[PDB]
Parts: sequence; C-alpha cells; structure tokens
Amino acid sequence: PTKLETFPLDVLVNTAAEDLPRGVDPSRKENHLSDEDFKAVFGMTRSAFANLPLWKQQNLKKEKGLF
Repeated sequence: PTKLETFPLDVLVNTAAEDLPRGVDPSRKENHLSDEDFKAVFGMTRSAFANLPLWKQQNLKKEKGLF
C-alpha cells in the first residue's frame, strides 16, 4: 500500500500517464527514476534538486519529458 517502485526513464518518459508503469505520476516523474535514473536524466541528485530555483527545476523536468 502506498510507496512507488523504481523504473528507468524509458518505462516512464515516452508518452503521458498511460506510458509510465503502475504507481507512477506524470507530474513527479523524476521521483520514479532510480538513484541513477534521477542522476542521469537530471544530472543531479535530490539533495541538489531541493536547492533548485523553479525556472531550472521545470526546465529539468521538461528536458527529458515530465513537465
């Protein structure tokens, strides 16, 4: 119950919510990328993602295909 799994950016990034696997959100897609997935697609970890502005954050998610 609750908690998401850990898939790569291919199962997720490709189309809309219909593309992501079970237990995946279209808004917070970076959270479903494993430690390497979030570090490969965004090129940064969650500790750095928290210190982001907002203009870069959105351009970071819109970069691969989330925002």
